[PDB]
Amino acid sequence: TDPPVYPVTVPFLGHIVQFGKNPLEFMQRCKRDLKSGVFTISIGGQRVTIVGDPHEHSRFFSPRNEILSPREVYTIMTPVFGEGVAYAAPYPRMREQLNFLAEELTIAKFQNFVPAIQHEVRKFMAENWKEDEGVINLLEDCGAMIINTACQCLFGEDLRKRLNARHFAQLLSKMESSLIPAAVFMPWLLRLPLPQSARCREARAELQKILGEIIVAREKETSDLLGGLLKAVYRDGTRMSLHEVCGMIVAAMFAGQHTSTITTSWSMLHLMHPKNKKWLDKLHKEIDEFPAQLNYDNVMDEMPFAERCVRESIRRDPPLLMVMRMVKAEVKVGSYVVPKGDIIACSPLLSHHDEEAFPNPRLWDPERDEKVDGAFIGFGAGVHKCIGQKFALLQVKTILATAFREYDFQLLRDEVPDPDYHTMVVGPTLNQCLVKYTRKKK
Ligand SMILES: O=C(N[C@H](Cc1c[nH]c2ccccc12)C(=O)Nc1ccncc1)c1ccc(N2CCN(S(=O)(=O)c3cccs3)CC2)cc1F
Ligand code: HEM
Repeated sequence: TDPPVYPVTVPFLGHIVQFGKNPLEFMQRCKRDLKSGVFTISIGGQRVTIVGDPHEHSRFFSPRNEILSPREVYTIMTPVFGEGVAYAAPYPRMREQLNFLAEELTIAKFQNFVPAIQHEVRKFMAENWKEDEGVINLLEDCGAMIINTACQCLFGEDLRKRLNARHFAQLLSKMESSLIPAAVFMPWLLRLPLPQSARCREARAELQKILGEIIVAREKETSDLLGGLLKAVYRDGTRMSLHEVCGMIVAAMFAGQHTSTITTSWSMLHLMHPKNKKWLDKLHKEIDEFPAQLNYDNVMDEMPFAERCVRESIRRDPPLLMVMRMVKAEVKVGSYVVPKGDIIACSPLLSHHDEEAFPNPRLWDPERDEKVDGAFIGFGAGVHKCIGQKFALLQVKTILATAFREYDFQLLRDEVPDPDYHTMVVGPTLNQCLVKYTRKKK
């Protein structure tokens, strides 16, 4: 009962190169040419079955670890999160560790986040956008605000003195540049010559050492993310080692650094284009009554329109293209069976362009709704739904409201940028993100 297979021209590659040159065109072509939302491609040539029919999403996002296993596709993350941590730990321990982190990012921790985010955005604009007008790279400035604001929400004063946002961002960038995403499926790529020595193992040790000194200094005489993590207790009564705590801190910062940056950038590139003037007017009608000091209720409860803006930016250009699982027990999807040992995948990129669920999918329409229930999967669904999503939305909406209150923006090109599918987390093409800001005062 197998899904149809896309023909393979080069057995050793399968489709990894066709996918890589244009994942959107490739995946739409398969789904169109095989006349099936559910179809199988080759990635060197491991079978990957894509559930590209939004009616079948729950069949991918609902099964538990025993049936659909996430960990096999993250072997590359081991040197980053740390040996034996997270995806390299036994499953019950992994679930507990991700859950400790989820607990640090609930509503209940957010009471002082909105002013901390605002103070930091404002400091960034005063320092970097200080003429009446100027030309910036919006994607780079969003990245800087996202790291700065995250640090101010999650890290205590003492930790920020040993490790400012700029040094944090350099450490994460070192750990990131060592990764070969395609090594998930072709681990021999790890054997190819590097232009430069990898600094991942060293960036992490350096972070772990700073964290250890902060911890010793705190014991000599604390409710930030580090402190929350230090009070966590496994069900067997033991606690996290420093190795583990460091792994979780890395995962939390690493997860949001591109995804959140990209979401903010897209939302601003859309809002500022002149054809979207009606939407920018609507955003202003939402925010123009707010006090200068926003609070949690303003952002969580009184920005429904800004949130539709953020969601629609992820719908149109989801920063995570594909989510994957090892099939541990055969599963039904639609009228097919997907066999044990396949990789199964569901792609936000593909599903978010399904013509039935999202008519005119290349149009950014913040007022649209999904026409297939559950077809938006930008933050996942079910068992592995994103645990960072409320924090990421708070952050992005808070930056929108803060920047648009004091500045106007002009995109220096005819159209909202093209997505650049060549990076593992996908955002607007970098050299298309030049923007002129105009300070409203002066
Ligand atoms: O950015 C990625 N991951 C990173 C690191 C990461 C991994 N797992 C996590 C779990 C929790 C937190 C972080 C991570 C990441 O930040 N992911 C992430 C997940 C959830 N929320 C926010 C961010 C990422 C992005 C793409 C990707 N691939 C792997 C395989 N290929 S490929 O060429 O071999 C291919 C396979 C199938 C079609 S093409 C494509 C890119 C692999 C990746 F790990
Ligand atoms: C806009 C920002 C984000 C986007 C667009 C996004 C996207 C996603 C997606 C698509 C999934 C599903 C993964 C799957 O089904 O395999 C997911 C899960 C997850 N995300 Fe995010 N994410 C974002 C921000 C964050 C942040 C800030 C964090 C942590 C600080 C985070 C941590 C996680 C974790 C721990 C999981 C679940 C891992 C699992 O159960 O295997 N995300 N996210």
